[PDB]
Amino acid sequence: IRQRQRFGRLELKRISGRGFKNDEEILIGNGTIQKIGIWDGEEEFHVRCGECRGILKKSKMKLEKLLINSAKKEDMRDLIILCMVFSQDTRMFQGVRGEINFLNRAGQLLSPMYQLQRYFLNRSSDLFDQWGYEESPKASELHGINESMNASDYTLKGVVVTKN
Ligand SMILES: Nc1nc2c(ncn2[C@@H]2O[C@H](COP(=O)(O)OP(=O)(O)O)[C@@H](O)[C@H]2O)c(=O)[nH]1
Repeated sequence: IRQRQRFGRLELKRISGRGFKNDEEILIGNGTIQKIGIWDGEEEFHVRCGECRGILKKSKMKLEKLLINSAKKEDMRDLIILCMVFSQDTRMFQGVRGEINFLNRAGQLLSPMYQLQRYFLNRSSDLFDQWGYEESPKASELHGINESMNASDYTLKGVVVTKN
């Protein structure tokens, strides 16, 4: 619950909940099936990438909500991609269109989750293209954001941003 931890470029600190991890055979969007440890349970985290911070709520293979501050657009984009991956959202696994390696050249074992993080920080349009949008909030303290990190009347599903 109280410790700052890292998932690569993502920093997290648990707020609530508990996940339990089980290996599952996951179909990724390029057709491969890869065994991945999948977390089950409601969890909520403070999160950070750079100057952008947020609160992430996830359930099994689902980003439920991500509420972030306004920041440098590169950090907003990276926090959102990292939370989409850390969430293990079904849509994120479906977004792998291209080649992805789970062994290195010397045959050593690589972590699927970390390889997915590397994949999407390099290719985020694969994740955004099919993520989905929903109407932004109206008349509130929050606004919606599109995949270009601009305020918009429709927002990436589950994501909202605190008005300055
Ligand atoms: N949802 C959730 N993810 C976690 C937790 N602890 C570690 N992780 C993530 O779980 C994944 C673990 O991947 P990996 O290190 O490859 O370990 P493996 O599943 O044992 O092969 C990483 O994406 C970690 O950030 C947790 O308590 N909850």
